[PDB]
Amino acid sequence: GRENLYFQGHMAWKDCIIQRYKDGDVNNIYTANRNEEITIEEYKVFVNEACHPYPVILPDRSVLSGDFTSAYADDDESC
Repeated sequence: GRENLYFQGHMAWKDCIIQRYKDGDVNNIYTANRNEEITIEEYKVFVNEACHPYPVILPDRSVLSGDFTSAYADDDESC
């Protein structure tokens, strides 16, 4: 963790993380609950329970890739 935005220590993100690839490179980072519709540039996207956005391709042919935020932002869980 470093200083860009003030999030160091703990970081409550959603269940699923949706990376928006624009032109073959990761442009934006989105996140959604399992079974949740987000919106990306007025395109609404439903993320399934296993963290996968639908549809995966946008009208721009932006590539969406969903994974669990668990293995991304993680959010250091208090024990």
